[PDB]
Order: sequence, then C-alpha cells, then structure tokens
Amino acid sequence: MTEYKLVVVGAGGVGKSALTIQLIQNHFVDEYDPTIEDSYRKQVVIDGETCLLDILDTAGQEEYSAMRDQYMRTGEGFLCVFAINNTKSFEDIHQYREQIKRVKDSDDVPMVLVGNKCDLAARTVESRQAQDLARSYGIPYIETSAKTRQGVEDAFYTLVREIRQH
Ligand SMILES: Nc1nc2c(ncn2[C@@H]2O[C@H](COP(=O)(O)OP(=O)(O)NP(=O)(O)O)[C@@H](O)[C@H]2O)c(=O)[nH]1
Ligand SMILES: C1CNCCNCCNCCN1
Ligand SMILES: [Mg+2]
Ligand SMILES: [Zn+2]
Repeated sequence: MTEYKLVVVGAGGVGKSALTIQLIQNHFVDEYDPTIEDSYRKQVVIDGETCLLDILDTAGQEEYSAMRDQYMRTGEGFLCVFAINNTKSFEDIHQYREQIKRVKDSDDVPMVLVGNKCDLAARTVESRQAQDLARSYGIPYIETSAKTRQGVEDAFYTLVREIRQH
C-alpha cells in the first residue's frame, strides 16, 4: 500500500493541528485540546486509491524551527498552511516554503498552499492574492475550514496528488 509522508507547516495558530486532527479523527480542536501527538497515521481513499497517510504535524513557533529541519526532511509533501484572518501568517508562508527547499535541496518539492479558517468572516487574505502566491509557487491552493470539515480532505489529498505528479 502506498504511503504518503505528509508534513504540515505554517505559522503558529493557523490551524495546522486542527487540519490534521480533523482529517485523521474527524473532530475539531481548540486551544484547550491537546495537540502534542505530532505524528499521525490513517488509511484513506484518494481518487480511488486506498493508501496510507503519514501526517507530520509540526509546530509553527520559531523555537521548533531547528526541530523542523530534522524531521520533515523525511517528508514527501508539505502543506503550507496559513490563516485567512491573519495577514502575517499568509506572508509568513515565505519563510516556511524556503525552509522546506533547504531541507529538501530542491526548488520544486511536492507542495500545497492552504488557506485555513474560512468559516470566519474576518478574512484579511483575499483568495485572489492567495491563488496568485500559490500560482507563483507553481503549487495548488486549497481553502479549508478545520472547524467545519470544509476543504480538509481537499488539502491533504491534493498534496498527495502533488506527490504523485512529482
Ligand atoms: N474558526 C476556526 N478556528 C480554527 C481553525 N483551525 C484552527 N482554529 C483555531 O486556531 C487555534 C490554533 O489551532 P491549532 O490547530 O493548534 O493551530 P496550529 O497552527 O497547529 N498551532 P501550533 O503552530 O502552535 O501547533 C485554535 O484555537 C483552533 O480552534 C479553523 O478552520 N477555523
Ligand atoms: C497552543 C498549542 N500548541 C501546539 C504546539 N506548540 C507549542 C507552543 N505553542 C504556543 C501555543 N500553541
Ligand atoms: Mg498545533
Ligand atoms: Zn502551539
């Protein structure tokens, strides 16, 4: 069975753990819920393929940046997750994509840009400029809401498709 090693990157609080738990466990978490599992596994069906998903859930804080260089190196695809209500997290996508190309030694790693927290009305990152940042990266863009399950599978499965196409 094909195993897709996925790594969730992005600034702190954008919903990296929420997107991961909503995919593997079908349950939404907030600040009060534990998010220290880091490593996840689940058998899913993507485009008719029954496969195994290895989700490497990383922390977004700069304290764990040196810890992100060690793991995620063994990752194949990456979800560059930001929050549509936080403009800094969207422009922080710059330093995370650049941190993956330096661990991968490659300009085109299987990658995906994720705009999370779409349920909230206080959008500060218009989808237009997010679709353009992902287009300039040459990677797909997925708008998600880990709170309402919308786009959650679309983000992880499209990144898996990115791995296949690479
Ligand atoms: N409304 C809404 N809130 C969300 C969504 N995803 C995450 N959140 C909220 O954002 C906060 C951070 O969630 P979390 O998944 O831990 O984000 P994180 O990027 O993993 N943080 P860290 O980098 O420290 O691991 C929580 O309060 C959570 O409820 C979403 O899609 N919608
Ligand atoms: C709350 C949940 N923590 C996830 C892992 N991060 C360690 C530091 N985070 C600060 C608040 N983040
Ligand atoms: Mg987290
Ligand atoms: Zn945290």
